[PDB]
Amino acid sequence: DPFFVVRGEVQKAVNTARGLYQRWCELEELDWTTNELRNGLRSIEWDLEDLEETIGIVEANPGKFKLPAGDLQERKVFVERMREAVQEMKDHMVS
Repeated sequence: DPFFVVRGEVQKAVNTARGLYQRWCELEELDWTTNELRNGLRSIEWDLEDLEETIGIVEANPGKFKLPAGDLQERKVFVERMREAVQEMKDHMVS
């Protein structure tokens, strides 16, 4: 399943979580939103872990994958951006 396909799915999930987060900040509805967001963030993180593992595999075996170096770097930046986006929301859910 190509990285670019997964990338689009992860971005959509982060955008959806941000929508929930904006609702949560505005605000039983609060309890439901808290749960939905916590679950949603955990789900995104599982997906990010998988992307990170694939980056590691591809970098370690360039003969097999032949992924251009620029493209590999853009994957790492994408994962870092998404991790940061998730962490911003997670910070506010603590406790």
